Amino acid sequence: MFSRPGLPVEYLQVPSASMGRDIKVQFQGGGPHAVYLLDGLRAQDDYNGWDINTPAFEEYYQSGLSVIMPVGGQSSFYTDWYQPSQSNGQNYTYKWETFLTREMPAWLQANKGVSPTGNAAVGLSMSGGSALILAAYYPQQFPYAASLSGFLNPSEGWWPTLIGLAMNDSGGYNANSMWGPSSDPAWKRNDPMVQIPRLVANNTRIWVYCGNGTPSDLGGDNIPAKFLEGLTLRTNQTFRDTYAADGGRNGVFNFPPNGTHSWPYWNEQLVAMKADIQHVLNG
Ligand SMILES: CCCCCCCCS[C@@H]1O[C@H](CO)[C@@H](O)[C@H](O)[C@H]1O
Ligand SMILES: CCCCCCCCS[C@@H]1O[C@H](CO)[C@@H](O)[C@H](O)[C@H]1O
Repeated sequence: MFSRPGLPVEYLQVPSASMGRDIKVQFQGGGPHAVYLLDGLRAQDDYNGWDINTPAFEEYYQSGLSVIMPVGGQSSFYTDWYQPSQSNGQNYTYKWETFLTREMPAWLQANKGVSPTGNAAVGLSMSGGSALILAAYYPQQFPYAASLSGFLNPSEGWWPTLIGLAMNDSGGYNANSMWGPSSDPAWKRNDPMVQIPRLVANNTRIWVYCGNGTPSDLGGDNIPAKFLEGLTLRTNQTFRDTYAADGGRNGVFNFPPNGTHSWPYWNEQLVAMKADIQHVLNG
């Protein structure tokens, strides 16, 4: 969308006792509360997708909010896996939920003064659901969560199968090593749709977005991007319906007649939610 720098962006090495390795984290200070920008399915080990494809850091510079971009975790869904991925030779078990909710916040608090509470989890595609799940089980840390083109009903119908195929295509990861067979309780535990009651109880402020598959001049005009957005939109519409039916009253639902499963649109939403996050996290 556009690079950015001249800005105070740091590259940190945060030890993960649970994963037995150091996790690289891109960071821009600016306030005690932060926006956790989670990556997509094809998360790389060099830079977080938001920095690679958008002016995210530049857009939140001097916003009164710090920006945290963890790096890595391809096809991890930012969850704690049952075991190492039985397929691509992963020699350790992904424990990203533990990292994001315990190890990383403790590190940032001790060394930089970033508050472990009152933050926002923002995810897209793969991590859209993850952000909502984090808010569902860790309300103190995440009173705010945004899901951009997320897959909000992972345990339903063919989603477990499709997620498995996508994970295999992205680094050869195995969904079975993550949450087990589709019949395993882990699938429902991490299903935003199923956890709506928790988001209601917590009074989580949620920002849910999803395009309809029709590209605009912003780009992302390709079959995969168009089909994926159109498909998951159905899940997002049902999430919205269920949220309301369950008593939900603190959400923003953006379902415009455009947008594909691509970065330009996720960046547009990141900008649009800035004021919303500022007012919710900084009163
Ligand atoms: C059942 C859910 C299947 C999801 C499959 C999504 C395939 C890629 S999507 C999306 O493509 C971008 C490049 O276009 C990447 O940068 C993002 O990381 C990635 O998330
Ligand atoms: C060409 C026909 C393509 C049909 C694609 C269906 C994809 C199913 S998604 C599924 O759709 C339901 C519709 O009711 C929602 O309730 C669910 O939450 C959502 O996950």
